[PDB]
Amino acid sequence: GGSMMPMFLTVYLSNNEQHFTEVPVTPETICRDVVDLCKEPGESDCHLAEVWCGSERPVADNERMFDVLQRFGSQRNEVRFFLRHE
Repeated sequence: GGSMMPMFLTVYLSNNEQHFTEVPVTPETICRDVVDLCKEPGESDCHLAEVWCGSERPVADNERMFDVLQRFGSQRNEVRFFLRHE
């Protein structure tokens, strides 16, 4: 197969609650996956969001995958990633 030590996050892109882009990132890259895939009007003063079980918070583009997954709590695979473009 192709098991990977690191983990991944499911990002949301486009006006829809069903289109998302998931990605496996190591603690090196940050919210580049969320913005790069969930981009459109060009990365200009944009931020990533984290909502899980009603727990929504503003996530910075410099938040490492797990880094962001460590703020939620025990349920690391219960959060959602979403691209917010003002």
